[PDB]
Amino acid sequence: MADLSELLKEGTKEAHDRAENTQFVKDFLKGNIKKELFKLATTALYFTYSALEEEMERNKDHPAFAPLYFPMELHRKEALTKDMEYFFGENWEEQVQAPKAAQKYVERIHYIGQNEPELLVAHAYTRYMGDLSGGQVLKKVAQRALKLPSTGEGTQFYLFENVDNAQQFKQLYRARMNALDLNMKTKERIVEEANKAFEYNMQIFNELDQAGSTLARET
Amino acid sequence: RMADLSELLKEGTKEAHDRAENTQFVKDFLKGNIKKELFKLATTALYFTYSALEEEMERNKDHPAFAPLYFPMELHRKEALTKDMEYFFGENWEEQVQAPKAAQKYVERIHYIGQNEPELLVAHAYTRYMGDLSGGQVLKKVAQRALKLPSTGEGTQFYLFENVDNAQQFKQLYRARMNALDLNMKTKERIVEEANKAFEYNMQIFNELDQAGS
Ligand code: HEM
Ligand code: HEM
Repeated sequence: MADLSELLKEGTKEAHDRAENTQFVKDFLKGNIKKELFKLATTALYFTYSALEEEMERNKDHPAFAPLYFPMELHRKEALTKDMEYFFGENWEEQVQAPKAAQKYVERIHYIGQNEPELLVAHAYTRYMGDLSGGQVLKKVAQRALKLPSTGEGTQFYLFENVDNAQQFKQLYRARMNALDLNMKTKERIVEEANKAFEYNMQIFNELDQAGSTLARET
Repeated sequence: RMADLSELLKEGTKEAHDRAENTQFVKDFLKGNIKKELFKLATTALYFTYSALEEEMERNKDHPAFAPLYFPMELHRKEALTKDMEYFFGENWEEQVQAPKAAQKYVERIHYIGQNEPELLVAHAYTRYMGDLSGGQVLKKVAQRALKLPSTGEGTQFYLFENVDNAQQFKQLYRARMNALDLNMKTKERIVEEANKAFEYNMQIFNELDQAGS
């Protein structure tokens, strides 16, 4: 009956609103986030996106994912690697681990990309559609809050230097999702997997929240 | 010999097994960090999962695509699990207990496969029992040490195969029977995919049990 993009928008309303209501997000938007906590979040992002982009690369020619493959426009790994150099140093990859909640999310991404790639759209939609929407605001907030350089270092993740217009690209992306040949069953499963994706993001946030509480006991 | 189902399953589920080996709950279990109540939840998930699995194997016991793999006496865990449930919860353990959300999904899938695609039931037996026969002894000793359980086996009877004299040899018998099934290459590949699903159902139970850990 309805488009996948609408099924997704409507089917993830509840989960999207709970994501806005998380303590970590409220403290972020209002500008009260501290360096070492931003570093854990950036780390969470790096491992998340590394897996996601590895799995999209795997399925770049899969008819159930091919139209959503935008390496040059959307991919965040390169940017996040630059952000990890700035915060952690030169040999960061040798020493940093993926936080537990991020590791769970990563595990799920690898499963989906390797075994049920028709559901990978759910993880791409959840992640990239959000990035394009709020990217400009969060970049400005974090820079001012942490006294970061205006030239961009430390926030490369939030800048899409190959998207000329975010709104127009979102429109493009929705139309590509809707063109995918899918049963009503597979569509329902995709919506269910996006809600799972949000729940993984929730776990990540409240991990950071409780990591911030142990950050406050020390300081 | 790489066309043999047992090879196809081992090569085909390698990535999934690596994931299972390194997941947070499994690592925390092996270190001895899992406590009594969380072990009671873990066992609960096992009970419902194996009830479903052993019901569907009982149903398909005569099906040509599964029959040789029917081992109620050697493999079935339901009776062992029941005794473990009794030991931790007491006599009225049934009314004390409910299946965790992720276990329900696993159970629902087992029933579907057993009722609608019986040719893929081997994928579920493979994933569960072959794992059980490989690590049970270690898991048992870990559980006993962490929870101060008796050496006589109370609470860990799930991990002991009383009617299997040699796990290693029995696994080889099982592999040989899997390879003996009259199956085309298309069905074999569908078995490998379901086996990967099976692993992920376990991943979700592990992931939920870790959440309960907090
Ligand atoms: C930091 C708090 C957040 C705020 C204030 C926020 C705000 C917004 C806004 C204003 C939109 C525009 C709706 C539109 O596209 O017309 C949007 C879209 C979206 N957001 Fe968020 N967001 C937040 C966090 C998140 C998180 C954590 C996720 C999950 C990864 C997420 C996922 C999405 C998705 C998938 C869309 C596109 C929906 C669609 O148009 O189909 N957002 N967000
Ligand atoms: C630290 C955790 C684990 C370790 C160290 C471990 C170890 C092993 C090892 C060494 C084998 C090889 C036995 C052989 O080929 O003779 C094996 C077999 C197997 N394991 Fe695991 N295991 C773990 C967890 C799991 C889990 C969670 C599952 C899924 C529920 C699983 C499923 C299997 C299966 C299906 C086999 C048979 C492979 C085959 O021979 O085809 N294992 N395990």
